[PDB]
Amino acid sequence: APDIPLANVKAHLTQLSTIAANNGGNRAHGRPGYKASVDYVKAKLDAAGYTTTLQQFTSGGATGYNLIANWPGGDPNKVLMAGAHLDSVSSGAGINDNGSGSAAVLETALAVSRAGYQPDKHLRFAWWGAEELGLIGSKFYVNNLPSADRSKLAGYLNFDMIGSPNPGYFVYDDDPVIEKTFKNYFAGLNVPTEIETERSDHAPFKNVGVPVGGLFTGAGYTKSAAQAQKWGGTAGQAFDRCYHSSCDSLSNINDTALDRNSDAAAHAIWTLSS
Ligand SMILES: N[C@H](Cc1ccccc1)C(=O)O
Ligand SMILES: N[C@H](Cc1ccccc1)C(=O)O
Ligand SMILES: [Ca+2]
Ligand SMILES: [Zn+2]
Ligand SMILES: [Zn+2]
Repeated sequence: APDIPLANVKAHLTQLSTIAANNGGNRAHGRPGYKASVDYVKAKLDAAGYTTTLQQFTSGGATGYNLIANWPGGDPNKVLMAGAHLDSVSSGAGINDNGSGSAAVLETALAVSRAGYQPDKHLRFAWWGAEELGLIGSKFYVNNLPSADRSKLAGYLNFDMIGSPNPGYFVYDDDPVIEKTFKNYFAGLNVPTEIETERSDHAPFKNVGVPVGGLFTGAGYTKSAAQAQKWGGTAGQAFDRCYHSSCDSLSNINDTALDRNSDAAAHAIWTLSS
């Protein structure tokens, strides 16, 4: 896999930050900052050669969207998916929750195009709407994916909060092959990981038998002494002190965590799509 350029991931975050500022301070479902976020990501994907789909739904009396991006080619009967919710809560820009995963998944999709990668498995990326309403977008997608297509999914990889300011390095303990591939990347960095225990958009996939996995750097729970010894930062402070807050801004990112998890996303997408 290529090394995902941190500066490019950070530049998507800057664009999302400015979209929030331009639209009432947030990127929430049913508010203009969300659709403007979708339009930004979609434009980058279209330019890179993806086939994009806007999947519309209604929730809470407002139109929501999922953005689906299919990379043409690969085995139609073995599809690898990777995704991230693109909405924020209405209190702020949602830069770590979940600009971080949205930006990492977008830059990985652009990196596939830049590398001329032709995976054996067909690649499909997704940006989910209305996760903060209760996984409404990803539930809508799974609920509307025919059983024949669900059976074609080799895996779904989720990235939701991967730049936390006081980070841990958590790997989902779900499908064993997906988990091992993420843990191998971190092993190569000599960065220890822990099993994620602290829901998100992998749940509707997991619950219908699709293999899942993912990366997470912590939210409102407190980093322990033992976790600060292995990863640095501050024991006794939340992993993300601006979780769901107005201060979940461009300042709410640990660049090293964002970089490593973006590089790990690409590592796993390449490995599992071979
Ligand atoms: N529930 C997610 C955060 C989360 C993601 C993954 C695991 C645990 C928590 C959110 O607030 O958007
Ligand atoms: N992005 C922060 C540093 C930073 C924090 C707040 C504002 C600007 C920069 C880090 O990686 O440590
Ligand atoms: Ca990198
Ligand atoms: Zn989230
Ligand atoms: Zn959230």
